[PDB]
Amino acid sequence: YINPLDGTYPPGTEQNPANPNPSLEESHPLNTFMFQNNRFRNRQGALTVYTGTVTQGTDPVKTYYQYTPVSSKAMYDAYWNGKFRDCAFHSGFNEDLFVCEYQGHHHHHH
Repeated sequence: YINPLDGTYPPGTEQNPANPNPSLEESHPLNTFMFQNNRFRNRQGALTVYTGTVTQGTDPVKTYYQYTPVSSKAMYDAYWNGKFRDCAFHSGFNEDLFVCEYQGHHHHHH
């Protein structure tokens, strides 16, 4: 068995050229899309997964949505096999986060 989710590609490297810096968005841009009931970032072919919200500065605390570049080849592989190619490139760009039509391989299970 090989676990493709093992995070074997650390960002900020030659092996993974994706920016290793987790990104913070105060509010979700229309170029962002949700996949697998999660929120995902597509940036120049780089796929980012949200780790959650982050607070910085206290009273008022600033809370931003944090997206960390996926270190797991399987998420990128999902892109390269044209399953994210089929969904991440829809115009949308309407006043809300874009919803992806793909939701994983669920035609064996409900």
